[PDB]
Amino acid sequence: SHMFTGLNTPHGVAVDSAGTVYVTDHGNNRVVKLAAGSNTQTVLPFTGLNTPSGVAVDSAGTVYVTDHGNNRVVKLAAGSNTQTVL
Amino acid sequence: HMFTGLNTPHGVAVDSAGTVYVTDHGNNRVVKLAAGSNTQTVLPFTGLNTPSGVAVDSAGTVYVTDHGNNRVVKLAAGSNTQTVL
Amino acid sequence: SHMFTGLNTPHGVAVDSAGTVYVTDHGNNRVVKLAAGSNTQTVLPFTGLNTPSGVAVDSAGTVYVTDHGNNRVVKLAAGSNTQTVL
Ligand SMILES: [Co+2]
Repeated sequence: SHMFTGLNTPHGVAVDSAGTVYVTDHGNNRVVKLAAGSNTQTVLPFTGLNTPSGVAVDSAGTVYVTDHGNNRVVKLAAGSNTQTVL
Repeated sequence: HMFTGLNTPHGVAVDSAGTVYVTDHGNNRVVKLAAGSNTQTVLPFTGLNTPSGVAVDSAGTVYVTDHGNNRVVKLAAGSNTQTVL
Repeated sequence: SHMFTGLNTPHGVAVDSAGTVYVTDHGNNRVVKLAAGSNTQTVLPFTGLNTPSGVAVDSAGTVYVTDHGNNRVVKLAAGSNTQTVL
């Protein structure tokens, strides 16, 4: 048959001009960043995510997330605390 | 919304100008949105099946994993005709 | 299939300053790259991958890949090919 198929939602990783690494985390519905040096994982203040699939970071440090399960793209303008929906 | 009509987005990339590129997996297409734009453009890729990853180089060429077709395609800036890698 | 070959359900793509294209060849548990105007794909020396997904590359040529679904991020250091878990 193959009556049931499903796709695995993608996992994203991105690295900014300074080597800081940004990762989607499906199980905790969050996006985290890891500055190399400090042994600290920062949870970024995105909200209400459902299975973030992709992350990118522009020159200005702005972070963008494909929020797969909510059919949208969210961003966090660098040192803004409020998420915009694109 | 400002991106409009997305279904199950798989991937996002951002170019040096802050233009945002998105794989719209559920609709088999790739869309883009300039930094702080109202309007979105659909890129002229063709015959995609569940596009997934997207990247953009410093020349503005857009690369996409055509996950359902096991291939990678690319589109030069302002081109209408993709190349398969 | 022109120059990439034998891909199965690929996920992430990334491109470096040299225009080298990196593809997470998800279905084959490997990461492949294609140098500008080369006709030969290179399988990077990651080991122990399983359903990898996202891929990024920094200016230094370090490659990061999401791996074992949600479990981890693997970093391949340029030159040494030392693999570390982020
Ligand atoms: Co989807």
